[PDB]
Amino acid sequence: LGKFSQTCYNSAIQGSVLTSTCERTNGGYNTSSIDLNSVIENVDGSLKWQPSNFIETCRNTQLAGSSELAAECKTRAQQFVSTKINLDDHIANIDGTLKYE
Amino acid sequence: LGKFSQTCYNSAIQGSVLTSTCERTNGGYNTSSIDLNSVIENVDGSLKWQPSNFIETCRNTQLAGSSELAAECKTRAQQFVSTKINLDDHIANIDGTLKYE
Ligand SMILES: CC(=O)N[C@@H]1[C@@H](O)[C@H](O[C@@H]2O[C@H](CO)[C@@H](O[C@@H]3O[C@H](CO[C@H]4O[C@H](CO[C@H]5O[C@H](CO)[C@@H](O)[C@H](O)[C@@H]5O[C@H]5O[C@H](CO)[C@@H](O)[C@H](O)[C@@H]5O)[C@@H](O)[C@H](O[C@H]5O[C@H](CO)[C@@H](O)[C@H](O)[C@@H]5O)[C@@H]4O)[C@@H](O)[C@H](O[C@H]4O[C@H](CO)[C@@H](O)[C@H](O)[C@@H]4O[C@H]4O[C@H](CO)[C@@H](O)[C@H](O)[C@@H]4O[C@H]4O[C@H](CO)[C@@H](O)[C@H](O)[C@@H]4O)[C@@H]3O)[C@H](O)[C@H]2NC(C)=O)[C@@H](CO)O[C@H]1O
Ligand SMILES: OC[C@H]1O[C@H](O[C@@H]2[C@@H](O[C@@H]3[C@@H](O[C@@H]4[C@H](O)[C@H](O)O[C@H](CO)[C@H]4O)O[C@H](CO)[C@@H](O)[C@@H]3O)O[C@H](CO)[C@@H](O)[C@@H]2O)[C@@H](O)[C@@H](O)[C@@H]1O
Ligand SMILES: [Mg+2]
Repeated sequence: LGKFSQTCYNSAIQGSVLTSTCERTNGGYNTSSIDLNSVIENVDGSLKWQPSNFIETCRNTQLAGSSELAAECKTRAQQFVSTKINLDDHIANIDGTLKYE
Repeated sequence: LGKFSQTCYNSAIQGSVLTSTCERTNGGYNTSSIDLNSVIENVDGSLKWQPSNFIETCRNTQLAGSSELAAECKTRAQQFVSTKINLDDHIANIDGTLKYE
C-alpha cells in the first residue's frame, strides 16, 4: 500500500494538508492535496495511521437531497442495514474547497 | 460547522468521494473533492463522524525528505515530543491524486 512518493515530486506539508504533484497513470502530472487532519491520530505523543471501516463495511453510497449521504452498512452481526448521515454537519465550503471541520 | 450545500452546487458521491462546485468567498467557483473514507465510520450499521486529534494536539509539522512527516505531539503526561511517521506507508498516488488507503 501507499508508496505515493516514488511517483510524485515537490510535495509540501502545511498545517495538516499534504500537497504533491504526481504522474497521471499515462501522460500528464497532477497537483493535488489531502488533509491529514483525518488520516492521522496522535496516541500518547505518536503519530498513528487512523483506521476506518467505512468503505470496507458499507456499500451503495449515494447522495440524497443536497447534503445527505446514504449507504447500507454491516451491523456487528454482519447484517447490512440502511443508514444515512447529514454531510452538512461537518463538511464545509472553505473558499471553494470542501473541508472536514 | 459545515453547511457546504448552502454555497455549493452540482454535488455527487462516487464510492466514498464527494465532489461539488462551491463559491469562492467572492468571485467564481471551484470544483473540489474530498474522500470520505477517513471522515466517517460505521458503528454497528450506523454512520457517524470520526473525530481525530492531530490538529488539536500536535504542532509545527514538517516534511522530511521524500515522504516523512514530522511534528511535535502531546503525550499522556502533558508534554510535547518529536515524532515522525513515513507517509509512504499509506499515502498512494492514484492516477495523479493523493489517496489514503
Ligand atoms: C472588509 C470590508 O470592507 N467590509 C465591509 C462590510 O460592511 C461588509 O462585510 C461583510 O462581508 C461578508 C463577506 O462575504 C459578507 O458575506 C458573507 O458572510 C459571512 C461573513 O463571515 C463572518 O461571519 C462568520 C460567522 O457567521 C456566523 O454568524 C453570522 C450572523 O452573526 C451568520 O452568518 C451565521 O449564522 C454564522 O454562525 C456560525 O458561526 C458561529 C461562530 O460564532 C459558530 O459557532 C456556528 O457554527 C454558527 O453556525 C465568520 O465565520 C467569518 O469568519 C471570516 O472572517 C474573517 C475574514 O474576514 C476571518 O477571520 C475568518 O477566518 C473568515 O474568513 C466572518 O467573521 C461568511 O459566511 C461568508 O463567507 C462564506 O461563504 C463563502 C462561499 O460563499 C465561503 O467561501 C466562505 O468560506 C464562507 O463559507 C461558509 O459559509 C457558507 C454559508 O454561508 C457554507 O455553505 C460554507 O460551508 C462555509 O461554512 C462555514 O461558514 C460559516 C463561517 O464562515 C459557519 O456558519 C459554518 O458553520 C462554516 O464554518 C461571507 O463573507 C457579510 O454578510 C458582510 N456583512 C455582514 C455579515 O454584516 C461588506 C459587504 O459584504 O462590505 C464592506 O464594505
Ligand atoms: O505500493 C504502492 C501501493 O499502491 C500502488 O498503486 C499506486 C501506483 O501508481 C500507479 C502506477 O501505475 C502505472 C500504471 O500501471 C501504468 O499503466 O504503467 C506505469 C508504468 O510505466 C505505472 O506507472 O503509476 C502511475 C503513474 O506513475 C500512477 O498514477 C498509478 O496510480 O504505484 C505508485 C508508486 O509510487 C503509488 O503511488 C501507488 O501505490 C499499488 O500498485 C501497490 O503497489 C500498492 O498497493
Ligand atoms: Mg479518520
